Amino acid sequence: ALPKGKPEEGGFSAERLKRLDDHMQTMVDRGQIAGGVTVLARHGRVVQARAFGRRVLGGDPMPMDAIFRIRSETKPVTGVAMMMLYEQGLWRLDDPVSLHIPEFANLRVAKGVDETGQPILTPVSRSPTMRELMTHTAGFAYGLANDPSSPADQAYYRAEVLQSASLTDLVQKVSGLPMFAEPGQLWRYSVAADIQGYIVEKLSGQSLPVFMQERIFTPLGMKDTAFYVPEEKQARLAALYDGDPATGQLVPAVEGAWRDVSKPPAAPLGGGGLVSTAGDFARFAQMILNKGELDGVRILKPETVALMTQNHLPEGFVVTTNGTAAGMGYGIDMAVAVDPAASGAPVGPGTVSWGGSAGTWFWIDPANNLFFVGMIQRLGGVGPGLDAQSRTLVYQALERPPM
Repeated sequence: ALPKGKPEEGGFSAERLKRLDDHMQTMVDRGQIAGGVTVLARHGRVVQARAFGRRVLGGDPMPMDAIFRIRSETKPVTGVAMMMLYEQGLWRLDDPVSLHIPEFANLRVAKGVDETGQPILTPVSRSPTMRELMTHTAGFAYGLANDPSSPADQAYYRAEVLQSASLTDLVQKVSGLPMFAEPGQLWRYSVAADIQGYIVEKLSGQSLPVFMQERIFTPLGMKDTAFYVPEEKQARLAALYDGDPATGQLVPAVEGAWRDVSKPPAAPLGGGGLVSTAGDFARFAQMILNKGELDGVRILKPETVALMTQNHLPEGFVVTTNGTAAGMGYGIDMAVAVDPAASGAPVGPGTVSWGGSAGTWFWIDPANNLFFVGMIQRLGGVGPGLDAQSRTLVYQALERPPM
């Protein structure tokens, strides 16, 4: 559900594009992955959309409309939800977060640990701003790490923040838990998009899954994108695998029942709860390339998409792409390549990107008017390696005019 084209209509060598088909097949054969789906699109038409390997390890071949746990790749979609309430005047980037979440008045920061191993707690200098919420510079901590060397994280793990009964429960816990830092001091991946989710619910007056369906998935025809996989679509769900790369050994991953996608979640996570297909994600990516529009349907103003895909970080700050980096910045709920040449990366300046912990990746390069969506279900380093390798092979297949 995007128009198709010969690779040369997109500026590509069909021969040099096959080195990419080849690489994906080599990852199935070597048992790095069970299978996956890739979409490459330029000038609004698909030039390569392939499904390879199998949905389950023993089982049927990976269909083009496979459903994947996109995890942290949810974040930019939550970003678009927040920017719609931005356009309606319901919040400003300069607003303190405590204006929208009053409990955030009680935020305290962990400043090292006492002789009893408890964190020493100080009232926060000031509320984080919405812009710091949107850029992971608000000083909130990470919820998936039981790490005593980081008291703020250990407390989030212990309070079971991501496994909360509701988004109201989640935000109340965060308000009484130690922050990792004062707001505005550094970039650090956090539960910020999950808090963004609560702000969508509060400002919109609708639950996050209803807001995103009415205002994003339905209008853009993302027909399989949701916080769960309903019984009738359970057959298209890709299976999640783990193991060591060096050994061909793929094993089904064990992950807490809270990440389960068979039933609607009590606490929908804006940072990690979406499932989607390559086609649904591709339509989302194309909507960003078009500065807010797809097939006559406008969900964001072009000024608003331009704001999202710029670097909002201060001067010195440092990022990691993927939830699974010189010349690398961070816009509203997505990484941005400010100066890709500096790290010898092939993407165009202002390219936006992110990756989930289950190995899904995407990037959107406005300057070369193209995007890429990669879908696997593999924990560990495989996804990020595959991201890097696919970037190399795409830009190596691309023939632009010089000057």
